[PDB]
Amino acid sequence: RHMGLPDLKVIPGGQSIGVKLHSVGVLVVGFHQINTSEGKKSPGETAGIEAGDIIIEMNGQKIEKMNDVAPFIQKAGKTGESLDLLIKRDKQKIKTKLIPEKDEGEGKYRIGLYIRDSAAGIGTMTFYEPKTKKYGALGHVISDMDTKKPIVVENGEIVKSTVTSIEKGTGGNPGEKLARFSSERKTIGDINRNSPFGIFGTLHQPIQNNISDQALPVAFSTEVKKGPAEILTVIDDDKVEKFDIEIVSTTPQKFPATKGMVLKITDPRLLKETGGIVQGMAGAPIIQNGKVIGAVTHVFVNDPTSGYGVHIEWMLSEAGIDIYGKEKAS
Repeated sequence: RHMGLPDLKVIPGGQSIGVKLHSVGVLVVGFHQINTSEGKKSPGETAGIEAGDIIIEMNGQKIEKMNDVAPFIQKAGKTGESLDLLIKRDKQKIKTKLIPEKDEGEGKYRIGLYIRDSAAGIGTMTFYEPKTKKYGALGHVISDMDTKKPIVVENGEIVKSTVTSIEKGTGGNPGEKLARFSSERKTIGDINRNSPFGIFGTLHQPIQNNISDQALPVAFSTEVKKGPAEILTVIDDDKVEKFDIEIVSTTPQKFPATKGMVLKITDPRLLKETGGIVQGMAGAPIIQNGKVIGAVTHVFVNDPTSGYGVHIEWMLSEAGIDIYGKEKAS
Protein backbone atom coordinates (compact mmCIF):
# COMPACT_ATOMS: atom_id res chain seq x y z
CA ARG A 1 0.00 0.00 0.00
CA HIS A 2 3.18 2.15 -0.52
CA MET A 3 4.03 4.89 -3.19
CA GLY A 4 6.84 6.27 -5.46
CA LEU A 5 7.27 5.14 -9.15
CA PRO A 6 9.99 7.02 -11.18
CA ASP A 7 9.73 9.05 -14.49
CA LEU A 8 11.03 7.92 -17.94
CA LYS A 9 13.42 10.19 -19.81
CA VAL A 10 14.56 10.15 -23.44
CA ILE A 11 16.90 12.37 -25.50
CA PRO A 12 15.30 14.14 -28.49
CA GLY A 13 16.95 13.34 -31.83
CA GLY A 14 16.25 15.44 -34.93
CA GLN A 15 19.27 14.31 -37.00
CA SER A 16 18.60 13.60 -40.69
CA ILE A 17 19.13 9.86 -41.18
CA GLY A 18 19.20 7.31 -43.95
CA VAL A 19 17.25 4.08 -43.45
CA LYS A 20 18.04 0.72 -45.04
CA LEU A 21 15.63 -2.13 -44.38
CA HIS A 22 16.66 -5.67 -45.46
CA SER A 23 13.52 -7.76 -45.96
CA VAL A 24 13.16 -11.39 -45.00
CA GLY A 25 13.91 -13.56 -48.00
CA VAL A 26 13.14 -11.48 -51.05
CA LEU A 27 10.01 -9.47 -51.78
CA VAL A 28 7.88 -10.09 -54.84
CA VAL A 29 6.61 -6.72 -55.98
CA GLY A 30 4.89 -7.80 -59.19
CA PHE A 31 4.67 -10.12 -62.16
CA HIS A 32 6.35 -10.23 -65.51
CA GLN A 33 5.85 -11.71 -68.98
CA ILE A 34 8.25 -14.19 -70.60
CA ASN A 35 8.27 -15.93 -73.96
CA THR A 36 6.56 -19.29 -74.36
CA SER A 37 6.76 -21.68 -77.30
CA GLU A 38 2.97 -21.87 -77.78
CA GLY A 39 0.73 -19.26 -76.16
CA LYS A 40 1.59 -16.65 -73.54
CA LYS A 41 1.00 -17.09 -69.76
CA SER A 42 3.09 -16.08 -66.66
CA PRO A 43 4.13 -18.82 -64.19
CA GLY A 44 3.92 -16.85 -60.92
CA GLU A 45 0.32 -15.67 -61.44
CA THR A 46 -0.69 -19.26 -62.36
CA ALA A 47 1.53 -20.80 -59.62
CA GLY A 48 -0.33 -19.03 -56.76
CA ILE A 49 1.65 -15.84 -55.90
CA GLU A 50 0.65 -12.17 -55.47
CA ALA A 51 2.28 -8.73 -54.81
CA GLY A 52 3.62 -8.56 -51.22
CA ASP A 53 4.34 -12.28 -51.07
CA ILE A 54 7.77 -12.98 -49.47
CA ILE A 55 9.66 -15.96 -51.03
CA ILE A 56 11.73 -17.05 -47.99
CA GLU A 57 12.60 -20.53 -49.36
CA MET A 58 13.10 -21.67 -52.99
CA ASN A 59 12.25 -25.44 -53.06
CA GLY A 60 13.20 -25.67 -49.34
CA GLN A 61 16.35 -23.51 -49.80
CA LYS A 62 16.38 -20.16 -47.88
CA ILE A 63 17.16 -17.03 -50.00
CA GLU A 64 19.13 -14.12 -48.42
CA LYS A 65 19.95 -12.00 -51.52
CA MET A 66 18.82 -11.08 -55.10
CA ASN A 67 21.99 -12.90 -56.41
CA ASP A 68 20.67 -16.20 -54.80
CA VAL A 69 18.23 -16.68 -57.77
CA ALA A 70 21.14 -16.51 -60.30
CA PRO A 71 22.32 -20.15 -59.66
CA PHE A 72 18.61 -21.16 -59.41
CA ILE A 73 17.47 -19.86 -62.82
CA GLN A 74 19.91 -22.05 -64.86
CA LYS A 75 19.33 -25.09 -62.56
CA ALA A 76 15.53 -24.62 -62.80
CA GLY A 77 15.63 -25.02 -66.60
CA LYS A 78 17.63 -28.27 -66.55
CA THR A 79 15.50 -30.25 -64.05
CA GLY A 80 12.29 -28.72 -65.51
CA GLU A 81 9.96 -30.74 -63.25
CA SER A 82 8.47 -28.13 -60.80
CA LEU A 83 9.45 -25.03 -58.69
CA ASP A 84 7.88 -25.89 -55.31
CA LEU A 85 9.21 -22.80 -53.40
CA LEU A 86 7.35 -21.57 -50.27
CA ILE A 87 6.16 -17.94 -49.86
CA LYS A 88 5.04 -16.10 -46.69
CA ARG A 89 1.75 -14.11 -46.79
CA ASP A 90 1.14 -12.18 -43.52
CA LYS A 91 2.14 -14.85 -40.97
CA GLN A 92 0.95 -17.68 -43.30
CA LYS A 93 3.47 -19.77 -45.33
CA ILE A 94 2.25 -20.55 -48.91
CA LYS A 95 3.95 -23.21 -51.12
CA THR A 96 3.55 -22.99 -54.94
CA LYS A 97 5.17 -25.46 -57.41
CA LEU A 98 5.57 -23.87 -60.88
CA ILE A 99 8.00 -24.12 -63.85
CA PRO A 100 10.39 -21.14 -65.64
CA GLU A 101 10.03 -20.14 -69.33
CA LYS A 102 12.84 -18.21 -71.10
CA ASP A 103 14.00 -14.70 -72.19
CA GLU A 104 14.43 -14.56 -76.01
CA GLY A 105 17.08 -11.77 -76.34
CA GLU A 106 19.63 -12.97 -73.72
CA GLY A 107 18.89 -16.61 -74.65
CA LYS A 108 18.61 -17.36 -70.90
CA TYR A 109 15.54 -18.42 -68.80
CA ARG A 110 13.11 -15.97 -67.06
CA ILE A 111 10.99 -16.29 -63.84
CA GLY A 112 8.38 -13.59 -64.60
CA LEU A 113 8.67 -12.21 -61.06
CA TYR A 114 9.55 -8.62 -60.26
CA ILE A 115 11.43 -8.65 -56.99
CA ARG A 116 13.24 -6.30 -54.60
CA ASP A 117 15.47 -7.03 -51.59
CA SER A 118 15.32 -3.87 -49.48
CA ALA A 119 13.73 -0.51 -48.79
CA ALA A 120 15.53 2.79 -48.45
CA GLY A 121 14.55 6.16 -47.15
CA ILE A 122 15.55 9.41 -45.54
CA GLY A 123 13.86 10.34 -42.25
CA THR A 124 14.52 11.88 -38.83
CA MET A 125 15.63 10.39 -35.52
CA THR A 126 12.92 10.77 -32.86
CA PHE A 127 14.47 9.73 -29.52
CA TYR A 128 16.87 7.35 -27.69
CA GLU A 129 16.63 6.15 -24.04
CA PRO A 130 20.48 6.22 -22.63
CA LYS A 131 20.53 3.27 -20.23
CA THR A 132 19.28 0.89 -22.99
CA LYS A 133 20.71 2.86 -25.96
CA LYS A 134 17.38 2.06 -27.75
CA TYR A 135 16.01 4.48 -30.31
CA GLY A 136 12.79 5.21 -32.15
CA ALA A 137 12.53 7.06 -35.47
CA LEU A 138 10.17 7.83 -38.46
CA GLY A 139 6.90 7.42 -36.46
CA HIS A 140 5.22 5.45 -39.29
CA VAL A 141 5.66 2.06 -41.06
CA ILE A 142 8.08 1.71 -44.02
CA SER A 143 6.38 0.16 -47.04
CA ASP A 144 7.21 -1.06 -50.47
CA MET A 145 6.82 1.41 -53.31
CA ASP A 146 4.65 -0.88 -55.44
CA THR A 147 3.02 -3.29 -52.94
CA LYS A 148 2.30 -0.60 -50.29
CA LYS A 149 2.64 -3.30 -47.64
CA PRO A 150 5.17 -3.21 -44.79
CA ILE A 151 8.70 -4.46 -45.27
CA VAL A 152 9.21 -7.49 -43.04
CA VAL A 153 12.49 -6.96 -41.24
CA GLU A 154 15.37 -9.35 -41.55
CA ASN A 155 17.78 -6.69 -40.40
CA GLY A 156 18.56 -3.09 -41.11
CA GLU A 157 20.69 -0.09 -40.37
CA ILE A 158 20.68 3.71 -40.13
CA VAL A 159 23.19 6.35 -41.22
CA LYS A 160 23.85 10.06 -40.92
CA SER A 161 22.43 12.17 -43.71
CA THR A 162 22.58 15.75 -44.92
CA VAL A 163 20.27 18.32 -46.51
CA THR A 164 22.31 19.68 -49.42
CA SER A 165 19.69 22.05 -50.85
CA ILE A 166 16.04 23.01 -51.27
CA GLU A 167 14.89 23.24 -54.88
CA LYS A 168 11.85 25.02 -56.28
CA GLY A 169 9.78 23.14 -58.86
CA THR A 170 8.02 25.11 -61.61
CA GLY A 171 5.85 22.09 -62.43
CA GLY A 172 4.32 20.31 -59.46
CA ASN A 173 4.61 21.25 -55.82
CA PRO A 174 7.44 23.82 -55.51
CA GLY A 175 9.76 23.12 -52.54
CA GLU A 176 11.85 19.94 -52.30
CA LYS A 177 14.83 18.95 -50.18
CA LEU A 178 17.73 17.08 -51.74
CA ALA A 179 19.42 14.85 -49.16
CA ARG A 180 22.72 12.98 -48.83
CA PHE A 181 23.09 9.42 -47.49
CA SER A 182 26.41 8.37 -45.91
CA SER A 183 28.85 6.89 -48.49
CA GLU A 184 31.07 6.17 -45.52
CA ARG A 185 28.33 3.63 -44.70
CA LYS A 186 28.90 4.17 -41.00
CA THR A 187 26.06 2.18 -39.40
CA ILE A 188 25.16 4.09 -36.21
CA GLY A 189 22.25 1.84 -35.29
CA ASP A 190 20.61 -1.37 -36.40
CA ILE A 191 16.88 -1.85 -37.10
CA ASN A 192 14.94 -4.61 -35.35
CA ARG A 193 11.32 -3.54 -35.85
CA ASN A 194 9.38 -1.96 -38.74
CA SER A 195 6.11 -0.90 -37.12
CA PRO A 196 3.00 1.29 -37.63
CA PHE A 197 4.52 3.70 -35.05
CA GLY A 198 8.01 3.63 -36.66
CA ILE A 199 11.41 1.84 -36.90
CA PHE A 200 12.99 0.86 -33.56
CA GLY A 201 16.54 -0.23 -33.04
CA THR A 202 19.60 -0.21 -30.80
CA LEU A 203 22.19 2.54 -31.26
CA HIS A 204 25.91 1.78 -31.38
CA GLN A 205 26.98 4.88 -29.44
CA PRO A 206 24.90 7.82 -28.22
CA ILE A 207 24.47 10.60 -30.74
CA GLN A 208 24.31 14.36 -30.31
CA ASN A 209 22.15 17.18 -31.65
CA ASN A 210 23.82 20.27 -30.03
CA ILE A 211 20.36 21.72 -29.27
CA SER A 212 18.44 19.34 -26.99
CA ASP A 213 20.79 16.61 -25.74
CA GLN A 214 19.34 16.50 -22.22
CA ALA A 215 16.93 13.69 -21.45
CA LEU A 216 13.39 14.93 -21.21
CA PRO A 217 10.28 13.34 -19.67
CA VAL A 218 7.74 11.71 -21.98
CA ALA A 219 4.07 12.66 -22.08
CA PHE A 220 0.83 10.78 -22.12
CA SER A 221 -1.65 12.13 -24.66
CA THR A 222 -3.93 13.60 -21.98
CA GLU A 223 -1.02 15.96 -21.25
CA VAL A 224 -0.82 17.32 -24.80
CA LYS A 225 -2.16 20.86 -25.13
CA LYS A 226 -3.51 22.87 -28.02
CA GLY A 227 -1.07 25.60 -28.83
CA PRO A 228 2.65 26.16 -29.22
CA ALA A 229 5.05 23.29 -29.49
CA GLU A 230 8.48 22.70 -30.99
CA ILE A 231 10.04 20.30 -33.46
CA LEU A 232 13.61 19.27 -34.16
CA THR A 233 14.87 18.65 -37.67
CA VAL A 234 17.62 19.30 -40.22
CA ILE A 235 17.30 21.79 -43.09
CA ASP A 236 20.96 22.63 -43.75
CA ASP A 237 23.96 20.23 -43.70
CA ASP A 238 23.47 18.01 -40.64
CA LYS A 239 22.65 20.57 -37.92
CA VAL A 240 19.46 19.86 -35.90
CA GLU A 241 17.55 23.13 -35.14
CA LYS A 242 14.33 23.96 -33.17
CA PHE A 243 11.20 25.03 -35.17
CA ASP A 244 8.09 26.68 -33.66
CA ILE A 245 4.85 24.78 -34.39
CA GLU A 246 1.32 24.57 -33.05
CA ILE A 247 -0.76 21.62 -31.93
CA VAL A 248 -3.91 22.57 -33.81
CA SER A 249 -5.90 19.68 -32.37
CA THR A 250 -5.10 16.62 -30.27
CA THR A 251 -6.99 13.43 -29.62
CA PRO A 252 -6.54 11.50 -26.37
CA GLN A 253 -6.27 8.09 -27.99
CA LYS A 254 -7.32 5.26 -25.70
CA PHE A 255 -5.67 2.55 -27.83
CA PRO A 256 -2.78 2.55 -30.29
CA ALA A 257 -3.63 4.62 -33.37
CA THR A 258 -1.83 6.71 -35.97
CA LYS A 259 -2.77 10.31 -36.11
CA GLY A 260 -3.17 11.66 -32.60
CA MET A 261 -2.22 15.27 -33.22
CA VAL A 262 -2.93 17.74 -36.03
CA LEU A 263 -0.11 20.26 -36.46
CA LYS A 264 0.60 23.68 -38.03
CA ILE A 265 3.99 25.12 -38.99
CA THR A 266 4.19 28.70 -37.66
CA ASP A 267 7.97 29.22 -37.49
CA PRO A 268 8.93 31.87 -40.07
CA ARG A 269 12.32 30.42 -40.96
CA LEU A 270 10.93 26.96 -41.77
CA LEU A 271 8.00 28.54 -43.57
CA LYS A 272 10.47 30.32 -45.85
CA GLU A 273 13.16 27.68 -46.25
CA THR A 274 10.83 24.71 -46.80
CA GLY A 275 7.30 26.08 -47.03
CA GLY A 276 6.56 23.80 -44.07
CA ILE A 277 6.65 20.01 -43.72
CA VAL A 278 8.61 18.21 -46.48
CA GLN A 279 10.46 14.93 -47.17
CA GLY A 280 12.91 13.70 -44.49
CA MET A 281 10.96 15.23 -41.57
CA ALA A 282 9.26 11.82 -40.91
CA GLY A 283 10.87 11.24 -37.52
CA ALA A 284 11.42 14.93 -36.50
CA PRO A 285 10.40 14.93 -32.55
CA ILE A 286 7.81 17.25 -31.01
CA ILE A 287 8.56 18.85 -27.65
CA GLN A 288 5.92 20.65 -25.56
CA ASN A 289 6.42 22.02 -22.04
CA GLY A 290 9.71 20.24 -21.51
CA LYS A 291 8.28 16.89 -22.58
CA VAL A 292 8.73 14.82 -25.70
CA ILE A 293 5.13 14.29 -26.84
CA GLY A 294 5.49 12.72 -30.29
CA ALA A 295 6.85 12.79 -33.80
CA VAL A 296 5.89 14.39 -37.09
CA THR A 297 4.45 11.65 -39.29
CA HIS A 298 2.38 13.22 -42.11
CA VAL A 299 2.03 16.32 -44.29
CA PHE A 300 -1.43 17.29 -45.44
CA VAL A 301 -1.80 16.15 -49.08
CA ASN A 302 -2.75 19.73 -50.00
CA ASP A 303 -1.25 21.74 -47.15
CA PRO A 304 2.53 21.73 -46.55
CA THR A 305 1.99 24.01 -43.55
CA SER A 306 -0.08 21.37 -41.73
CA GLY A 307 0.36 17.78 -40.84
CA TYR A 308 -0.12 14.98 -38.40
CA GLY A 309 1.87 13.60 -35.54
CA VAL A 310 1.82 10.30 -33.67
CA HIS A 311 1.60 10.28 -29.89
CA ILE A 312 4.86 9.32 -28.18
CA GLU A 313 3.49 6.50 -26.07
CA TRP A 314 2.68 4.23 -29.05
CA MET A 315 6.30 4.58 -30.18
CA LEU A 316 7.54 3.88 -26.65
CA SER A 317 5.37 0.78 -26.34
CA GLU A 318 6.68 -0.63 -29.61
CA ALA A 319 10.26 0.09 -28.44
CA GLY A 320 9.94 -2.10 -25.34
CA ILE A 321 10.17 0.94 -23.03
CA ASP A 322 7.68 1.19 -20.17
CA ILE A 323 6.30 4.74 -19.91
CA TYR A 324 5.01 4.40 -16.29
CA GLY A 325 8.66 4.35 -15.17
CA LYS A 326 9.19 0.64 -14.54
CA GLU A 327 12.48 -0.93 -15.52
CA LYS A 328 13.39 -4.37 -16.76
CA ALA A 329 16.11 -6.55 -15.31
CA SER A 330 19.53 -7.28 -16.80
